[PDB]
Amino acid sequence: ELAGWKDNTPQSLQSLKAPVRIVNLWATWCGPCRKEMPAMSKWYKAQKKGSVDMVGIALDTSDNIGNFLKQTPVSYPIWRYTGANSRNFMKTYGNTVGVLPFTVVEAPKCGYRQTITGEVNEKSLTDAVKLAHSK
Repeated sequence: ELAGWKDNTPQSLQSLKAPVRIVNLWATWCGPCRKEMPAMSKWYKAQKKGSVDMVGIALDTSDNIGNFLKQTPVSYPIWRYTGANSRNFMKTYGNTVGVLPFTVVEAPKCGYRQTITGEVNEKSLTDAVKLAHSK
């Protein structure tokens, strides 16, 4: 239940191959999400090709995302949720309260999953990822 934000091109977590995976759930009316994104963007460009995948999955409209990336473009893939039960969708990522923003780091081949509590920034991402690699 994921597609490219523009193309509506079907997508899935199954396409992500790195040992560590970072999923950010967000939306364009989220001021906190919007604050964190340029930091995630800059962090991401300085990671090695093989080491991590990052996606920002928008619980928002193709229209609203388009406008946002116009002003705040990021270095990582942006997809869009296409389903009807948003609460249930977030739950599968460990987001039980159903709140945004929400960023979670995983090493899927190992089942390891940890939400990033506190500000998502360069030091936060680096530490979380290093912890996940170690699993």
